Amino acid sequence: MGSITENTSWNKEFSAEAVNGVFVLCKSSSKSCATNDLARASKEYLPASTFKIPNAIIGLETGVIKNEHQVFKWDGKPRAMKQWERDLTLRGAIQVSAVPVFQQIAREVGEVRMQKYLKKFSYGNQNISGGIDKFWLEGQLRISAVNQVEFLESLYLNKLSASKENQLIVKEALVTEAAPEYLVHSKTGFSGVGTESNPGVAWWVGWVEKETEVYFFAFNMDIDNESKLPLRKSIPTKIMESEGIIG
Ligand SMILES: *C(=O)N1C[C@H](NOS(=O)(=O)O)CC[C@H]1C(N)=O
Ligand code: NA
Ligand code: NA
Ligand code: NA
Ligand code: NA
Ligand code: NA
Repeated sequence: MGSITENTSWNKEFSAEAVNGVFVLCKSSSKSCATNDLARASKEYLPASTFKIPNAIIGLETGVIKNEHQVFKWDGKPRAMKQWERDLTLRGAIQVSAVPVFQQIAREVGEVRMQKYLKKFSYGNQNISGGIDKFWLEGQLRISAVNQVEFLESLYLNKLSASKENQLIVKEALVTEAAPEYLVHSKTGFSGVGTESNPGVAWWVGWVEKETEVYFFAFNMDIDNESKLPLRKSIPTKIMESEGIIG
């Protein structure tokens, strides 16, 4: 990362909702970032479903995902969300956030190759302890909002230690809004409601391409009640709108 400046006026959008969280927003052309909370911007949290981004790249790199058009077939047995009970493409599995597809990717990648690529990607604390299929869900892996924006900038630039083709495949799978001069790539996550005195984490990370500028973003918040989940999009959206970053 370049420079980061704390702007505590952005806490307005958090206090209104009694949210403890952080937003990091970086403008590519000026090599500068801003945050409501410098200390929290570097604090590391479970990646939860945001881990689909590195995991998809790693699955392609290792050949476990055979190519961009692989279909992940449903075995017909119960899955935890109805939206996952179907065959899915790579983009569909990312977009509906189908955990079992990505747990099996991780199993097939295996611990040695997973460790290798998280070290190459400088991905968080790089700690894959807790089981090959769940280290990023309930194990020891942790990543900060600063590190998310660094990782996403590298992906945007095709500068991760992976083929350019595999980075491009994952990028199209992450498009969530497309207009002529406005394109958003993004991914949500939610580790759960935590335990007593130990909240869960909710995430929204991504980047916005508006005309010839690019803005990288990462939001996280403590969460202990699922009713608060939409704040992971609404608070960053309000901040980005106040910065003029909008269709
Ligand atoms: C990822 O964090 N998970 C899978 C699924 N993601 O949907 S989200 O991106 O809208 O948060 C549901 C939540 C979570 C999980 N249960 O593991
Ligand atoms: Na920057
Ligand atoms: Na955490
Ligand atoms: Na437009
Ligand atoms: Na909380
Ligand atoms: Na604001």
